[PDB]
Amino acid sequence: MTEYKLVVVGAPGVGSALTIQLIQNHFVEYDPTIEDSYRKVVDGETCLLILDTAGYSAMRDQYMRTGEGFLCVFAINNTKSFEDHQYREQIKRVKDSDVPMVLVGNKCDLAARTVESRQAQDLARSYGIYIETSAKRQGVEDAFYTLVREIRQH
Amino acid sequence: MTEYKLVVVGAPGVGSALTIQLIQNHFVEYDPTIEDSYRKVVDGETCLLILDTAGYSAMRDQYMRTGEGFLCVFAINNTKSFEDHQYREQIKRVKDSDVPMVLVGNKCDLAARTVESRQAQDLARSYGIYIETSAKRQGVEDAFYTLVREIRQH
Ligand SMILES: Nc1nc2c(ncn2[C@@H]2O[C@H](COP(=O)(O)OP(=O)(O)O)[C@@H](O)[C@H]2O)c(=O)[nH]1
Ligand SMILES: Nc1nc2c(ncn2[C@@H]2O[C@H](COP(=O)(O)OP(=O)(O)O)[C@@H](O)[C@H]2O)c(=O)[nH]1
Repeated sequence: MTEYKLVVVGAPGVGSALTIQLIQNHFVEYDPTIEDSYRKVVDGETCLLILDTAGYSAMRDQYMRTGEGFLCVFAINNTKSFEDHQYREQIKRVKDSDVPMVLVGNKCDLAARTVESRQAQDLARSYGIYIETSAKRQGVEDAFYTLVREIRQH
Repeated sequence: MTEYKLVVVGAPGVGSALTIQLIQNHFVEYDPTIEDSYRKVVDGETCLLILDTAGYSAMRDQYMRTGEGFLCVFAINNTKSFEDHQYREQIKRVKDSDVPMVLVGNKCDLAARTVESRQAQDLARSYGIYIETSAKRQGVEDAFYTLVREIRQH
């Protein structure tokens, strides 16, 4: 089985849940984490489709060394969320690789966006590798299937 | 209006129609083309969402010079379809750019695939930029939204 041990680390209070509209495949109360992993589909590829982790003194710098995709997420709206890049360098520090990523911005149903989409998009244009999403279903597969896309290219 | 004058050129008898499950937004008899264009949504971006063209002595090498995305398609199954690369160089010859592309393979509902997905995937791994799809709805937005993705990066 062609598999893919990815992960996402993330900013303080936004969403386990994008993939919750997906492994288990619904929208769920319950705060997450510990490192709640689980394995589980076919663009024609044979994969085992995510290891969730909290919204880290040691431990973050432990369980992360066995990842091939930390395309973090934040709410595309929250004012310490892309701002929390702040989670990019340390993945580039753990697996000393200047790495399998994408800018996912959560939540554009609830109105307020300080983070104008096209604002974190210039952040994408230095990086080269963005997204907007919500479990309560579109676009979430999209992006982690997009994940599936650059790591074959890796 | 941030727009995107893309296009797709293509192999001999496969599908106008991926986007037909989309502009007009359904699955349609009717052979295509002439250069049947039409303009027409929001990952949070403001675009004008495709110029169809036939399944070319001059003319192909005419209307193509005003394109920013020819992520051709073929059926991921048909034995003169990725084989028809054969449509890659001439886009790299028109806009002398060694360019905004992706390997889209159509049709994996009807069984037979000679083109094993993971076969044209090594074709993707030289290229760096694949897909599998069907109008009769999933994945087609996916990929041309994926189109929307690399050309901001361009
Ligand atoms: N409005 C909105 N709520 C969402 C969306 N996706 C998930 N949720 C909510 O996200 C919340 C909190 O985040 P959590 O799951 O604890 O993530 P973490 O702290 O970053 O690990 C829960 O209240 C969910 O009900 C979304 O797209 N939109
Ligand atoms: N089985 C199948 N038929 C499709 C799919 N998408 C489109 N069609 C069919 O594609 C056919 C022929 O292609 P056409 O639209 O003429 O494309 P072009 O010659 O390459 O410009 C029509 O018979 C459609 O009904 C698909 O995903 N699966």
